[PDB]
Amino acid sequence: NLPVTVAGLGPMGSALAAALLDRGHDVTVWNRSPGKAAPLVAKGARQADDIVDAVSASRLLVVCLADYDALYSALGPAREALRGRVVVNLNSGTPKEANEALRWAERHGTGYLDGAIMVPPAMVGHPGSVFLYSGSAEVFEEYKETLAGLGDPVHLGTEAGLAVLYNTALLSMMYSSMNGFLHAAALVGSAGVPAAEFTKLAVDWFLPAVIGQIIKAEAPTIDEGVYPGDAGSLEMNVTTLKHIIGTSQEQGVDTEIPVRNKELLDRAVAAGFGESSYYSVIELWR
Amino acid sequence: NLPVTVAGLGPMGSALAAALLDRGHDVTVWNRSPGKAAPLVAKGARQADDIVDAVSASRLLVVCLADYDALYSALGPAREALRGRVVVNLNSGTPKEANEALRWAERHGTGYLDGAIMVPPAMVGHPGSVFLYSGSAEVFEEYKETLAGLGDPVHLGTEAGLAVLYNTALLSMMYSSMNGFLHAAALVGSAGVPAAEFTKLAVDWFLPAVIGQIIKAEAPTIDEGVYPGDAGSLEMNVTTLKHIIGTSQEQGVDTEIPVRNKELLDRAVAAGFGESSYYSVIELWR
Ligand SMILES: C[C@H]1NCCc2ccccc21
Ligand SMILES: C[C@H]1NCCc2ccccc21
Ligand SMILES: [Ca+2]
Ligand SMILES: [Ca+2]
Repeated sequence: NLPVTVAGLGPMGSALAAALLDRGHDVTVWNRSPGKAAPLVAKGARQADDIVDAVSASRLLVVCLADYDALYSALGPAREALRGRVVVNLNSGTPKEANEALRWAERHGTGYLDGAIMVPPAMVGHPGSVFLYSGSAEVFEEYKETLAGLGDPVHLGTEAGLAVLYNTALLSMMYSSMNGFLHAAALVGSAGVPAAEFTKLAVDWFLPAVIGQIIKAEAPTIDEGVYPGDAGSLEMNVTTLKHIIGTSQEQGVDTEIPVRNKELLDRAVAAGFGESSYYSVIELWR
Repeated sequence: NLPVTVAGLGPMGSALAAALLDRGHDVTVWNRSPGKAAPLVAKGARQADDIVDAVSASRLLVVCLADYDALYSALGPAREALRGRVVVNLNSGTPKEANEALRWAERHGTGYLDGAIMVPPAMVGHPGSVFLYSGSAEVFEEYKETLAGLGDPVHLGTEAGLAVLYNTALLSMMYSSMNGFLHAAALVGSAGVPAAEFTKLAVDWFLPAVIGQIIKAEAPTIDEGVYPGDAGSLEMNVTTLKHIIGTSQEQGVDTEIPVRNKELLDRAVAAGFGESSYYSVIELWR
């Protein structure tokens, strides 16, 4: 029974603590407010009312505070106790805040890893759960087996802000992809095709086999940064989008999604990228 | 040697004819303009200069005309010859144009299937190639084995415009998904992460395991059309997007993609959908 402390018992922190209890750890729990520990205590956790006692219980401190709270403030009273312990911070807001907390930790003689949880609380500890980490490689090596109880642990690198940045990036990709799916679903839905039908071709096939495979085939060319347009140019795609918009209007389906996508291309054609490949649109954003 | 005619020898039509030649068919080829047949004739094709002779050569007529041309016009001189033959049209512009051509075909005593080619010309006849079809089920059954030489054939239904509509829908989804990926790539790229590195997590894992699986899990709820927001509401996602925008600005990355995604949500919150789930945004578009 390897001791672990969880500081922060919102829905996410509580799921973390429950998962660690299920794996047989000696879990100490702390929260700014009383009343959130009882369900964890009923599962074998010990509540520590004072942060110093919670910090002192364990070398591994798993922190998941509310957004508006701050590690320096929650753990400030435990300054001295933090020396020689490790913070795994699972709720940094931004990359700069991760970097700030790493320096904070260093000043106290505390190891530091930042992590981003890629699943909802109910999925923590279950197959499918992935947690992205950044910061100390040594800390990661020390604790990866314990952290694998929470989700598949992936170390991105030493820069403290890489996990929050990846999370941010993947979510940005998710919002656009989901909108694209829903626009597509509205289009086939104008002909009576249910969304659950449409997913057989859109998700089981097109998403990985077409979108995903083209991204894989194109990514080294992106990194090269020339973007030749001989196999198909950015401006040719403005034509395809005009078509999509016209078909959408014939079907009585809203055109905001394809018109905004056409505007991203018009910006690029004004900047000089029309005869480059589609992927050159990324240069307006870097 | 099963005879097939290909009418239209642009890059796509030429790829179709080449694939059919590779499968051992007796291929007759026709094009409005001379000069595009020779590479196919060198592979075993017979050029027919007159459309009537091309139509009369085969029961199965695979049509892939230029966008600005029209089946009624290219095949008009072959009116009489078309009786008792079959048109597989692989280049309708819109769903209404597909439906028009089906009626056209019916008036002539000609079977009709509309198809949408989901791969580029170089991939026609190769593993990976998928062609979506709509129209006559009988025609499809008659010729699916021949059509499988071109790509995996999928019959969507009897309505003539379903394949063009699916194509339109899937492309709309592709443009948004690709933009999302490229915005994500720009975000991690601000920290020095190459796109080809980023795809290991973004495409091999996140795309299918997260985006795809959530769409599959959510699609029946979409079709139900209630969109309860108890597990997470649309307006909560406006918060996440504000976060993405703020992190993008801290990284020096353009915010157009997440700001436009936030605007789609603001439209929905103004229309009353804020406490519904994210997926309720589709109701503004249907
Ligand atoms: C599940 C929800 N939260 C994470 C990001 C996201 C993006 C698109 C649609 C829904 C959601
Ligand atoms: C490959 C190209 N043409 C088809 C649609 C599409 C959408 C996004 C990016 C590129 C392309
Ligand atoms: Ca409508
Ligand atoms: Ca920049």
